[PDB]
Amino acid sequence: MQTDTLEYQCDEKPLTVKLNNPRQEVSFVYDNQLLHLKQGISASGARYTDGIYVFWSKGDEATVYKRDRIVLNNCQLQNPQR
Repeated sequence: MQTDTLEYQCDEKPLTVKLNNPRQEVSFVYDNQLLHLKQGISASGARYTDGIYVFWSKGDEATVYKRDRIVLNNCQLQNPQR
């Protein structure tokens, strides 16, 4: 049983995403606490959003922006678990 996870080590922030295997959900790190964002209607990529932040996964690029507070805007994923 393994959760998929992103690069988890970006220049600015650790992008430790808990990619749920069906990729229906991400448990994402605010800083040192985890929230849960989920993929809804994606158009610009794959959007995992909860409300706290809006996580946008382009597939290989991962950014996460609330429209007031972006926490990560430059992570380009090596590859997750898969």
